[PDB]
Amino acid sequence: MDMPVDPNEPTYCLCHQVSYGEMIGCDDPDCSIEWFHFACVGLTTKPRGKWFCPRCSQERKKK
Ligand SMILES: [Zn+2]
Ligand SMILES: [Zn+2]
Repeated sequence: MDMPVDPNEPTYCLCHQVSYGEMIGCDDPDCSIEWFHFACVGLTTKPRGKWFCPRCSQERKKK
């Protein structure tokens, strides 16, 4: 029993729920969502030490 309330806006992914499987997050420190599931992009694996969500990456579709 701990039930915190400090985040006035909990959950953020396209799944709107956290603490399930593994996690990522768009490396943009101004991302309005911050974290994303390894299946909110269908990653299944670690991409690199730099990633972007399917909205941050859409701004530079260059392959
Ligand atoms: Zn998700
Ligand atoms: Zn993002």
